[PDB]
Amino acid sequence: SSIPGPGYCMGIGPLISHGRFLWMGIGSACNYYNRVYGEFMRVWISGEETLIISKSSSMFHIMKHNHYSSRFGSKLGLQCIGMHEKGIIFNNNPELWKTTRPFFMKALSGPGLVRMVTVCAESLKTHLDRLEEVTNESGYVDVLTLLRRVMLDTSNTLFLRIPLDESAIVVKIQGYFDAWQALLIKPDIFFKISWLYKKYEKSVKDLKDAIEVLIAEKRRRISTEEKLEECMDFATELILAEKRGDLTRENVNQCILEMLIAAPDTMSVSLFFMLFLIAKHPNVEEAIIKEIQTVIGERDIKIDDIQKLKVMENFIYESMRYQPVVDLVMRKALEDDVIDGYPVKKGTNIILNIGRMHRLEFFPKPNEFTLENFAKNVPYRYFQPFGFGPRGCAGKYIAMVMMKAILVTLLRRFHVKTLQGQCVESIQKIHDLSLHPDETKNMLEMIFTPRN
Ligand code: HEM
Ligand SMILES: C[C@]12CCC(=O)C=C1CC[C@@H]1[C@@H]2CC[C@]2(C)C(=O)CC[C@@H]12
Repeated sequence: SSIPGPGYCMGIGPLISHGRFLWMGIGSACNYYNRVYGEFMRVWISGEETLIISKSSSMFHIMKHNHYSSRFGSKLGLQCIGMHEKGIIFNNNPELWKTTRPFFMKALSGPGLVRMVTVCAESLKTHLDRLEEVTNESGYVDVLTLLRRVMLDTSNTLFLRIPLDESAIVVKIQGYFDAWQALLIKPDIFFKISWLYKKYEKSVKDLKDAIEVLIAEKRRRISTEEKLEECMDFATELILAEKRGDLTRENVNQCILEMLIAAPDTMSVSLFFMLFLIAKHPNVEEAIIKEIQTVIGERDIKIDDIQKLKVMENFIYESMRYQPVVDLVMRKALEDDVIDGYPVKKGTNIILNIGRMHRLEFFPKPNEFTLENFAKNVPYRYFQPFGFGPRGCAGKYIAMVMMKAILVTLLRRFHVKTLQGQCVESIQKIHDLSLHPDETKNMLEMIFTPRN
């Protein structure tokens, strides 16, 4: 059927689109091009032809099949952040990825998913008893920081459990995410002029070194153990795999790093948007509070509760649909294939614009926030907040458990208020690697007034 998109200008076509991605940010540029040209179109990042697609049918084909189980990005950028053929997130070596993923899949389901519900609640409780760490003179809570701090504490106590400087690591993680987002699609030219990136190089060293201290301690505790099998975790599994010849030390270290940053990166921003939505939708917030009374009372949250929290589940789904954070997914074609009548050569980059997809396709009221969008069972071939298939979000199930547990134990205790007019729509956003608040602006704080 041939491929819609801007003209190749004897080598200038590519330069404009790349430059546009650099100026605009990956997210907004994807939205720009899907709006101007079709919902399935072609662009260039560096040399490579890269398709940006919002069509749900294309989405489904791509995530369903093994020959798309890869992402893309600057080799120089990925090596720089330590994700070139090393973690899982942007590990683009198919075999190395294939054998690393199982470790993440195991730690993020089964017994660990069950522990996580209570670990989360206890972590948030402990931090809500310490609001003095995060509250203003005028009573303003820095929710973003609060959330990141518990999200890290959660991840640590589950996957690594080694005592750490919470506040410091949180800042370093933000530093890391920046470098990652900055360098991911910079052209090779950029990496020549060195005073243009050593800024980021230092953020990566900051976190990596901080995590080595932690892994080093974890190695010692493991080497002298009252028999291991009585307390396995994600970090130990990796280290034992490395003592068999299955894993590389560097690779082990990147995995632990990726496991620690994941929730602080995505969950906190997600829950923040969720909290602002609750503040602005009193009717929805009452439904949730009533559901909590009916299902939980004043008991501690337990695993058997989470299925029963139907209203909240819908809230989480709608929040994510309406105000996403991870609104785009990056892939690469590993074999040739024809998809929706379009020829897709192997080596072709893909960006699935799931945020735009969720506004064009299935839902009754796409462009407004309502639980009405989830009054009837949503097919999942029209709603992919996490992705599905051989490379879908590794933490897709545990994420819903964590989001429920923290939302429950927060709202259970506090009413949340927004400052001035502020709502998710009025928040100034950066739309690049993910969709998140521009933190150089202000009025991002909240007021946590008690209940009863
Ligand atoms: C609301 C929070 C989250 C959202 C919206 C989210 C969404 C996503 C999406 C859309 C992907 C891409 C899937 C694909 O390529 O088809 C992804 C990948 C991934 N996510 Fe999540 N995720 C969340 C939370 C988490 C958590 C809590 C963890 C673990 C602690 C996690 C770990 C990962 C990993 C390791 C990958 C890379 C998978 C791979 O390439 O093999 N995510 N996430
Ligand atoms: C969910 C995620 C991993 C855990 C983490 O630490 C932070 C993020 C945000 C960026 C996500 C990424 C997963 C892969 C994604 C979906 C892409 O293919 C483009 C954007 C990117």
